[PDB]
Amino acid sequence: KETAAAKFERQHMDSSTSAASSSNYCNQMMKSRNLTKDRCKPVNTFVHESLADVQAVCSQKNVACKNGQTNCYQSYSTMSITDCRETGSSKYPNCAYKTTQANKHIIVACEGNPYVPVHFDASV
Ligand SMILES: Nc1ccn([C@H]2C[C@H](OP(=O)(O)OC[C@H]3O[C@@H](n4cnc5c(N)ncnc54)C[C@@H]3O)[C@@H](CO)O2)c(=O)n1
Repeated sequence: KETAAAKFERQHMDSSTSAASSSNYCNQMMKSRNLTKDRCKPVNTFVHESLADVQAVCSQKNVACKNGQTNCYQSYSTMSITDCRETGSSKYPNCAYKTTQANKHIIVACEGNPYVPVHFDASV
């Protein structure tokens, strides 16, 4: 089945755009990337950087993840991200999100060999 590394690219990477261009970005991306297939995922962040720059975070500042694991890493630099959060009108299968564009450091969890991101922990 889909690997954790591939799932991270499908749910969190958007190298094709530098930022969200309209308030409908989240609604369109959450549906196209199949994140709303089974239910409305409540929160999801998309990163507008090259995949190589995001994979490189696995060799940057080590930090504990929110849940305590120690395989988390914080990017040294800020990155262009789009934060998607479910709105009060969201109702499966018509999942609805608020689009927020920002520049923040990202924290991801890394695993395997090659050592790559497999989970998005937070934006700070
Ligand atoms: N600002 C935010 C806040 C939350 N989120 C998303 C990221 C998460 O999904 P995902 O990246 O698939 O991660 C979940 C998967 O990762 C796995 N996982 C969790 N911690 C891990 C760790 N330390 N090492 C490896 N895998 C881990 C469990 C599961 O399969 C989800 C809940 O944390 O919400 C976000 O996009 N932006």
